[PDB]
Amino acid sequence: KIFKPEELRQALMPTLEALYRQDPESLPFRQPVDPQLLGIPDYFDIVKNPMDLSTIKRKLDTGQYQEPWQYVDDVWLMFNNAWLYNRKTSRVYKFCSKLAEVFEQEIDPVMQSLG
Ligand SMILES: C[C@@H]1CC(=O)Nc2cc3cc(c2N1)/C=C/CCCN1CCCc2ccc(cc21)OCCNC3=O
Repeated sequence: KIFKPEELRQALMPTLEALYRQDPESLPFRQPVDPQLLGIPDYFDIVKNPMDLSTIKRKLDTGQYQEPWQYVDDVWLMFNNAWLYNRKTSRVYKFCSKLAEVFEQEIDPVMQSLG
């Protein structure tokens, strides 16, 4: 099966918007990690490939996903980085877990519709 970029954008954008609309839980994830500004300069000793909502938005808007699972992989990358770098007791970790629950509710029916 072939997916045109505008079909992916149409189908997937509501699931990305649902993540943005979690307030305050999306706030750690709305911008690319800047380790010096955030006071976490060792970040890229732990995480290699950063991901955030603004980068996913741009990739969706510019046709950078061939297949819907490439979009899922980037959201999962964003979550994995946060669950790796931050302690289980931390705000960022807990906010990530909230977003992950919302993401399932959004993406699971879409992925099944898209086949
Ligand atoms: C996903 C990304 C990277 C990560 O995996 N862990 C984080 C750690 C800190 C901060 C963030 C993280 N998210 C991003 C946070 C939200 C920014 C909210 N704002 C709003 C403006 C004022 C302010 C001041 C200090 C601050 C956050 C802060 O936090 C200092 C130490 N930062 C983290 O510990």
